[PDB]
Formats: sequence, structure tokens, C-alpha cells
Amino acid sequence: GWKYFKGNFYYFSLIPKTWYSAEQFCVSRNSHLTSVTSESEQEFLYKTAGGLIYWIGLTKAGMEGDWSWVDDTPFNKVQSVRFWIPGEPNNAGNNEHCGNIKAPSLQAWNDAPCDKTFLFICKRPYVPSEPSAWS
Ligand SMILES: OC[C@H]1O[C@H](O)[C@@H](O)[C@@H](O)[C@@H]1O
Ligand SMILES: [Ca+2]
Repeated sequence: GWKYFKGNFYYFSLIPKTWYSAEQFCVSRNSHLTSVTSESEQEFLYKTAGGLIYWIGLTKAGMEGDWSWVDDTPFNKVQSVRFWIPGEPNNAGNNEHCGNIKAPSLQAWNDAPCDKTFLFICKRPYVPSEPSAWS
């Protein structure tokens, strides 16, 4: 049930998991919880989500607590401000270290406790099968 958009395939889950058990599910399928890198991707994701909440690849990294992507895409703080619900991330209860798509809007993301169970979205690039490019 992977959906295709601009060079990547996406899996919207049918069963909810904690953030980390969602990521392990993605990894078992050669993917990761999704990063979000453009307005058009954010639009594809929140529209497809259809008002349900889904874990995405947002999680804290470093001692400063900077947001990061689990698929190792460098996190662009400046260009991601436009993507959080107003007021977020708010670290409610000093315990919200993972992020989801919550609101069906370009301003969609919420920080939530990593141990909460939600549906989730994996991403993986299309990688053609081709003979070795070394030679
Ligand atoms: O009011 C927003 C607030 O709602 C609940 O408390 C949780 O979803 C928080 O993560 C969120 O920031
Ligand atoms: Ca929050």
C-alpha cells in the first residue's frame, strides 16, 4: 500500500504504535518515519492523512534539544517554522520529544510524548535496481 510522490514512496499505517516501535516497523521495511522537506510534501502528507494523527520522523537530537529527522535529512529549522501548529513545539509537561502530523493544515505538526500510540507514516526513496556504478 505504498503511495508515490516526487521520488519517494510512503506507507500510512493502519495500526498505531509508539514513535520508536513505528520507526522499527519502518526500518524492517527498508524505510524510516517520514521527513518533510517542502511545502508540496507537507501538503501531500496532511491531505493524505485526512485529519488523523500520524507519527512522522521528528525527534530531538543533541544536548540543546534541537529537532531532527530520523532519516538523517538535515533539519532546516528556518524552513520548518511554517509547518508547526501555532504554539508548537511547546514541550507540554517537559515530556514531548517526538513529533506528529496533527492538524489538516500546512501548519500541521505537534510535539507529543514519544510513548503515545498513533498511526505513522514511513518514507523511502525509489532506488532503481541497476548494475554496480563503480565500474
Ligand atoms: O493544546 C495543545 C496540546 O494538547 C495536548 O495537551 C497535547 O497534544 C499537547 O502536545 C499539545 O501541545
Ligand atoms: Ca505539543
